[PDB]
Amino acid sequence: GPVFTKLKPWQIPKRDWFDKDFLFGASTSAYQIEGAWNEDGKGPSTWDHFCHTYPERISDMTNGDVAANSYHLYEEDVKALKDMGMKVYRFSISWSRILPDGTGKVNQAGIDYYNKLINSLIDNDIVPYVTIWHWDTPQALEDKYGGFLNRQIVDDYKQFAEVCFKNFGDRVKNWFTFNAPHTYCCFSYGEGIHAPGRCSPGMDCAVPEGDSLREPYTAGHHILLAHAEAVQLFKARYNMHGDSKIGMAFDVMGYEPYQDSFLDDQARERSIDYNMGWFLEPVVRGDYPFSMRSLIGDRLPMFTKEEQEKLASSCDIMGLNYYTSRFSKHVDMSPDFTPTLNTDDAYASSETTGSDGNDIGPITGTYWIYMYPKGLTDLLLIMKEKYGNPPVFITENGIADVEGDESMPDPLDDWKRLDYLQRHISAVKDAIDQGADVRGHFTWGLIDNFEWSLGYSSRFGLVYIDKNDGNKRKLKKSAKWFSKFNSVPKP
Amino acid sequence: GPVFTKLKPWQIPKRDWFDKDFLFGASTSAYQIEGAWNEDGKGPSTWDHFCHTYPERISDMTNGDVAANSYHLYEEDVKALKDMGMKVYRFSISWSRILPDGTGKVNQAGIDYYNKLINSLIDNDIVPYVTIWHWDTPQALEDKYGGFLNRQIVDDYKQFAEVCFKNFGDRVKNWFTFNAPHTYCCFSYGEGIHAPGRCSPGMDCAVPEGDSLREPYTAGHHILLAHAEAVQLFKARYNMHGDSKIGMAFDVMGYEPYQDSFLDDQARERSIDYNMGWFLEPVVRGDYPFSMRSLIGDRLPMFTKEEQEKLASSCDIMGLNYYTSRFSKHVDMSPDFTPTLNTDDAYASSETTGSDGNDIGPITGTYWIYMYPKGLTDLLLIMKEKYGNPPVFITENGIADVEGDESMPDPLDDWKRLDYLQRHISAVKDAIDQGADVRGHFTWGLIDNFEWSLGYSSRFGLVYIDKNDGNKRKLKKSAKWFSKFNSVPKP
Amino acid sequence: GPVFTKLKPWQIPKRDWFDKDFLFGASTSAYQIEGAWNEDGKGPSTWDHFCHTYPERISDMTNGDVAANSYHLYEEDVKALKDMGMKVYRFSISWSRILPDGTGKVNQAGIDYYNKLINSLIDNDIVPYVTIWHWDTPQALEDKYGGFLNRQIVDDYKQFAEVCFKNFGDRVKNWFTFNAPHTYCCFSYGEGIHAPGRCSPGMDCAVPEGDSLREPYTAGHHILLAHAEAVQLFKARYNMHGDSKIGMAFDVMGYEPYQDSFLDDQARERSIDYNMGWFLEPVVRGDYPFSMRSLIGDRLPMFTKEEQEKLASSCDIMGLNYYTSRFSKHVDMSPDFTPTLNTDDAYASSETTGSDGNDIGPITGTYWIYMYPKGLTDLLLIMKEKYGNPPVFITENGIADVEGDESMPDPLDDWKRLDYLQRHISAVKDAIDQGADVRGHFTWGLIDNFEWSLGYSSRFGLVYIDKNDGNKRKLKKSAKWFSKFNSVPKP
Ligand SMILES: COc1ccc2c(c1)O[C@H](O[C@@H]1O[C@H](CO)[C@@H](O)[C@H](O)[C@H]1O)C(=O)N2O
Ligand SMILES: COc1ccc2c(c1)O[C@H](O[C@@H]1O[C@H](CO)[C@@H](O)[C@H](O)[C@H]1O)C(=O)N2O
Ligand SMILES: COc1ccc2c(c1)O[C@H](O[C@@H]1O[C@H](CO)[C@@H](O)[C@H](O)[C@H]1O)C(=O)N2O
Repeated sequence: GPVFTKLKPWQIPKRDWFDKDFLFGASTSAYQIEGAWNEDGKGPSTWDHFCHTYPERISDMTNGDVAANSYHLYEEDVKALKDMGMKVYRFSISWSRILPDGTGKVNQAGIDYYNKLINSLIDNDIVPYVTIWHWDTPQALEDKYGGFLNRQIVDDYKQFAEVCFKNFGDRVKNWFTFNAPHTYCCFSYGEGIHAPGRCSPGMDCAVPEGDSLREPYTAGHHILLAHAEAVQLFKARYNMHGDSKIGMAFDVMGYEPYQDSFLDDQARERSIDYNMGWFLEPVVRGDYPFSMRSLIGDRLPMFTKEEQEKLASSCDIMGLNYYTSRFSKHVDMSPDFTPTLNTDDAYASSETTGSDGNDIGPITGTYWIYMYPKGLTDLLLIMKEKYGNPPVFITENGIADVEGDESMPDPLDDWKRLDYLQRHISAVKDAIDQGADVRGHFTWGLIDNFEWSLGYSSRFGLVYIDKNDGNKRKLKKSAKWFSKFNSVPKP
Repeated sequence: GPVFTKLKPWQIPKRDWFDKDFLFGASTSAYQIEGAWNEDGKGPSTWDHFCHTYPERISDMTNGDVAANSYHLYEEDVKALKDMGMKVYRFSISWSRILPDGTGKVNQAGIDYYNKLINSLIDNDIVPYVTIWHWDTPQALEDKYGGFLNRQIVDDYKQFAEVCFKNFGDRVKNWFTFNAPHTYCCFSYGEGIHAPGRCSPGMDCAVPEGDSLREPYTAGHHILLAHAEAVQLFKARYNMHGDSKIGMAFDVMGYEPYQDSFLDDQARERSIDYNMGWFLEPVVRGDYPFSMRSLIGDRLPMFTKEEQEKLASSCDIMGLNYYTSRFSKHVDMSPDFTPTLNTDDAYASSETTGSDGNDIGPITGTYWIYMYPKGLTDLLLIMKEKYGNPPVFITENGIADVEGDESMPDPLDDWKRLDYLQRHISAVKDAIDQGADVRGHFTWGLIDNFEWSLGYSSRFGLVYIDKNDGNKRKLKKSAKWFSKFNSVPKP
Repeated sequence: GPVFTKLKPWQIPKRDWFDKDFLFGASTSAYQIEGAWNEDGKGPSTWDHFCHTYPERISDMTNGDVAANSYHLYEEDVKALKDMGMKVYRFSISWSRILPDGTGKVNQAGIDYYNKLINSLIDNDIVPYVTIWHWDTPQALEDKYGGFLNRQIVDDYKQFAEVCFKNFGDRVKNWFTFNAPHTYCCFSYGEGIHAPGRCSPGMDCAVPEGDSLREPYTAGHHILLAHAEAVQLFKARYNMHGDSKIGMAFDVMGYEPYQDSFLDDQARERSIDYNMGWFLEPVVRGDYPFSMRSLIGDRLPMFTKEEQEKLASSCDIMGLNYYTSRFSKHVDMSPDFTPTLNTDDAYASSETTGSDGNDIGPITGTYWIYMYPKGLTDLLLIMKEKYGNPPVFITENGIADVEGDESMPDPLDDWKRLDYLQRHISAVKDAIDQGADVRGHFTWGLIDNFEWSLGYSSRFGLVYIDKNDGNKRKLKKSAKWFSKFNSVPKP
C-alpha cells in the first residue's frame, strides 16, 4: 500500500550478466547540480532567468543558484562514483559558464573547472561522457534573438561545441550534443512549464505570447540543424585519431496500445514516432517521421537536400533516457478535435490507465513515473529491428523519492529505487539477449538535484545530498548495492 | 467508472465462427427457478430446510419457495430459448420432487412435470441436457444419516439416477451427474454458507458443529463414488443404443501466478489441482491429484482398486462452469501456517489483485466475478494437453447485475453481460482454434433466479424475470443479441 | 557389444567452441588420492575409521591409507594437469589433516602441504579451486557428538573453513563449501554404504542403529547451516578485495519421465526437487523445495527466519557433478506404499529402463553410469530458466573403466571415456548456445583414485595410476586428447 512487490533474490542482476565492455555509470546536468550560477564570470542561462523572474513557476519555489554546489564540491561527486564502482560519468557543460555572452570571449574559469572534473575522473579510473547542452541556454542569446527559436542559434551552438572539442577533446572521447529534445520542446515551448516558459495566448505559463503549435517545432528544427553542424565539424577536425564518438540522447517513453485493436496499434506507432522518432529519425535518415509531416504539415519545417544528408547517419552512439511508459489511445481526425498543444498532433493520447482500468504499472513516487520495464526492452528492440541497431546507452533511468511521501520516511532507505533499477537493468539484459546493441546503463541521479519545475521536492539520486548538513554526499541503499554489484574493494 | 471497455464491433463473435455441430444454450437448476417447493407431494430439500430454519443466512432473506415459478411457467422458459434460437437447454431434476423421501415411492406428479418440459423442448427443436443433482439433496436423507457425509448416499443417489434414466432416458441423451462439486463442498461443509450450512466449531455458519478440514472431503468422496455407480449402471443398462452420454460439470476458476517466480508457478498448479483436479482427475485416472494427497493425507479418503477402475474414464463429456480467475500466491509450509478451512490445504491463496497491485480484470457487478476470458482458454488448453482432450461443454458462464448498482439502472440494458459473454465466446473460439475439443457454450442464466446465499439480489439471466409483474419473462439486450446471432426468423 | 558408437570426427568439440574465459580442468578429493592417512600428525577421518573397522564394506577390501600417495607425489599431479593444458584444478582439503581433533590446534604440517600444492599450481599457471569438505569428516568429532548429526558440527565446520580462508585465501579465490551433499546423505545415513555407514535397524549396513528416514535429513540440514555460516564469515572478512567466490557443488542426475503422461512429468519434477533441489533451493531461496516439505514433513527440519535469509543467495558459483540420468516413474500415495529409505520420500522411482524397455543410454563400465548427455543440458537449462541462471561449473563429469571388463583390456586406451567426455563437453556447448551461464568443465578423474565403496576396482582418471609401478602417473588416450585440444606445446 501502495503494494510494491520486489524481485525475488535470484532475479537480481549480477555484473557478470553483462560482458566486460558493458558500462555502468550515472548522470547529472550542469544546472541541476553545479550552483555558483554567477560565480567567476559565469553569465546567466535561460533557467537562471526563468527562476529569477518567475519563481512561482517552481513547485517549492527554489532554484539552481546553488543546487548541490558541485562547482565547488565536484570531488565529492567523483568519490561517490568511485565508491559505487561506476565506470562512467555523464555530466553536462554549462554553455553560459563557458561563454557568458553565449558568443565571444570564453570564460577561462569555466574551462578550468571542467578540466579539473575531467582530470579527477580520469585520475580515479572513470571515463567522462559529456553532454554539450542540457536545456542550458545562455540568456544573452535568448534576449538577443529568441534563443532556439532563431536560426542564429545554429552557428552559435556550433562555436560553443567547438570550444568544448578543442579544450576537452584530448581527454573526452564520447559526446552527446543535446539531451531530451522532445521533452525540452514540449515543456519549454508547448506547455511552457520549462524555461523560457512560452505557450499560446490564453494558456497558463509564465509568458503566454508564443505558439504551442509552432514554436516547439521551430526549436526542434534548430536543435537538429545545430546538431548536424556540430557533428560535421567534429568528424572533420576533432576525430583525427578515429577513436571519438558523438551522438544525441533522446527522452523516450514506452507505449502499449490502450485497447487491443488495429486502431490503437496505429496510435502506438504515432506515439513512438512523436516521442522518439521526432529527433531520432532525422539523425538516422535525415527527415522527420512521415506520420509527423502528414499531420503537422506547414508547422514542421522542411530540410534542404544538404541538411538531409548532413543529418543522416550523424550519430555514432544513441542515448536513451527512459523512465516510464503509457497506453496509446487512438484519436480520430474530425471537426470535434482541434489541436492546441504540439502533442495533440500525434492523434494519440498518452494514458496512465489501460482499457481494463488498470494503471500501466506500480507508481514509484513522483506522479509521472509508473514502473514498466517491458517498455524499455520493446524500445530497444525497435532500435535494433527498425533503425539499424546502432550502439545504444541508457543515458538516464531512475525514479524519484518525493518529499511528503510517508512510505519513504528514511531518504537513505531507497529499496524502491533499487528494485526499479534492478528490474530495468534486467530489462536491458533481455534486450541484449535478443540482439540489441546496448552498451551501457547510466542511472539518472548520481545525486539528488534541482528537478526543474519540481525543485528539490523530488530526489532522484543514488547519492543523498544532505541540504541541511552542508550538502554532504551520503550513499543510499541503492548506491551501496552498486558497490557490491561492481565488486568495489572494501576499506 | 468503473471503466468498462467493450469489444470493437469487428471483434464480436458470429455464429459461423463455430461449425454447424457446435451448440449454444443456457442453463438453470431446479431449486433456483422451479418454486412449488411443497406442491403435488414434493418433499423438502436441504435448501428448503436451510432457508426455512436459517432465513438470515440468505443475503436479502428470500428463498426458493417460488423463485421463477418454472414449475408452472416452464412453457415461458421454453419460449425464451426458442426466441433466442438456443439449440440446447441444460436444466436439473429435483431429487426431492421425484422421491419426496429421498428413497422409496416416486412422486408421479414430479415425473409428469419433467416429461412435459422435455416434450415441450423437443417440440420446439431444443435438445435437453439434464443435470441429475445440483446441490439439491432431499432433507429426508439429510435427517436420516447426514446426507452426503454418509456412504448410504451412494446407493440412494444411484437409485435416484436410475429413476431418471428409465423415465427420461428415451428422450434425454446427455447427462451430468453432479454440478460444481468443488464449490458445493467448500461452501456447504467448509465455510458453511450453503445448505446444510456446516463448518468447524468457532466459525460463523448456521450449524458450527462440523469440521471444515474433513467434511468437505468426505462429501466429495461420496459424490465421486455415487457418480461412479451411476455411470456404471448407465453404461450397462441405459445406453443400449450407444448414443447417450454422461459426465460431470466442474466449477473452475482460471489462475495466473501472483508474482513471476517458480514458486507462484507451482502455487498456480496447486490451485488448479484443488479447484479443478479435485473432481476431474478422479474421473480421468481414478484418484485425486497427487498434490492433494500429499497435503491432505488422512483427511482425504483412499479409493479401493475397484473404485479407482470404476472412476477412471467415467465421463463421456466434461462440463466446465467458468466465471472468473484469480492470482495464485504461494504459501510456505511452516509453524506459522495452520490450515483451518479445506481451501487452506492448497497452500496457495487466491488473490483478486496481482503483484503489481492491479485487479485480475474489470469487475462485472457481483464482488467475486472479475472478467478474465484468457483464464478460460488456458483451462481448456489444459484439458486438451494434460487430460486427453475429452469433449468439453461450457455448462455455465455469465455475470450478475446486482441490485443497488446504479451503473445498471435498466435491468434490460445488460450491455455489460453481453460484452462479457461475447468475449468468453471468443475465448472459446481461441481454444477451438488451438485444438481444444469444445462442443458448446451454455450461458448461466437462462433467466434471473435464486442465487443461493445472495437471494434474488443478483440477476444472472439472459432473460429478465419481472417479479413485480407476475414473474413475466422479458428478453434483455443480451438475449436479443442471441436472436440475431442465431439468425432467428423475425415475426 | 556392448555396441558403443562414437561421435563422427566433425562432431568432436574444439577449444574455440568456448570463449577465452571458459575453464577446462579436472577434480580430485583428499581421501581419494592423498594417502598418508596418519602421517605428520594427521588425525583419522570418518573414512579412515570406516575402512579400518568395517573393511568388508569396501568392494575389493582396499582403503585410502595410501591411495595415489598425492601427499608425497602432488608434483606429478601438477605435471599431469600441465601436460594436458588444464587451466584449473579442483582439489579438496582434508579436515582431519588440518585439525587432527576436528577442533583445536592446527597441524602445521597439513597447512604446509596445501601451501606447496597451491604454490606449485600457481607456478605452473593453473588456478586452484578448493573444495572445503568432501565427505571427509574428522572421526574425533564423529566420536564426540555424532559428527553431522549434531548441531555442534556447524560451528566446528565454520572454524575449519576459517582456518582455510586465512591460510590459503590470499592465493585461492574460488571455493566450494561441500561436495555432493545429496549423495553423502543418501549413502552415509540412508543406505549406510558410506562412512559412517548408518541405516535403519534391520537393514544391511555396517552400523544399523540409525534411521534412514531421519538421519539423512538431519545431516543435510546441518550441512546447509554450516554452509550458511561459512559463507557469511567469508563475505564479511575474507573477500575484502571483492574478487573471491564461494559456492557449493551438487551431485545431480538428469531425469526423463518413465512414460509419457502428466503423472510421470510430475514424478520427474519430484525427482529433480529431491536430487538437485534438496540442497540447491535452500541456497537460492532459503528453504527446501515445497514438494519435499509436503512429503517429508516433521522429518525435515524447519529453518528460522534468520537462517532462511542467511542461506538465500549464499552462492557466488554453482558446481554441478553430473554423470548420468534416469527415468522417473510415478509412485502413488496409498496404504500399499510405505517409505523406509529417505529416497522413497520423492514418490518417484529412478529407473534405468524406460517404458519401452530400453536403457536410458549406453552403459559405460560401472553399473550406475549410463551415458545420457541430453540430461546435463536439460539440468543446465533448468538452472537458467528457474533458478536465475547463476554461474555454473561442471565440477565433476566422467566414467569408470572397471577391472574385469574385458572390453577394456588396455587401461590407457580409454577411447570410451574420451567419447563420453567429448559428448558432454558438446552438451555443455548446447546449453551455452541456449543462454546457460556455464563457466567451466572439470573432468572427474584427474587420476585413478579410491572410489569409496568400490575401492580401486573403478578407474575414473584421465591419468592412469600404475599401482604396480610405484603409483606412476601415465597419461591415457583421453588425457592426450586434452593436450591437443588445449594446444599444449610439444616437446
Ligand atoms: C514533469 O513531468 C515530466 C514528464 C516527462 C518527462 C519529464 C518530466 O522530464 C524527464 O526528463 C528528465 O527528467 C529527469 C527527472 O526530473 C531530469 O532530472 C532530467 O534532467 C530530464 O532529462 C522526461 O524525459 N520527460 O518525459
Ligand atoms: C458466492 O461467491 C461465489 C464464489 C464462487 C462460486 C460461487 C459463488 O458459485 C458459483 O457456482 C455457480 O454460481 C452461479 C451464480 O451464483 C449459480 O447460479 C450456479 O448455480 C452455481 O453453480 C461458482 O462455481 N463458485 O466458484
Ligand atoms: C555407487 O554408485 C553411485 C551412485 C550415484 C552416485 C555415486 C555412486 O557417487 C557419485 O559421486 C561421485 O562419484 C565419483 C565416482 O565414484 C567419486 O569419485 C566422487 O568423489 C563422488 O562425488 C554420484 O554423485 N552419485 O550420484
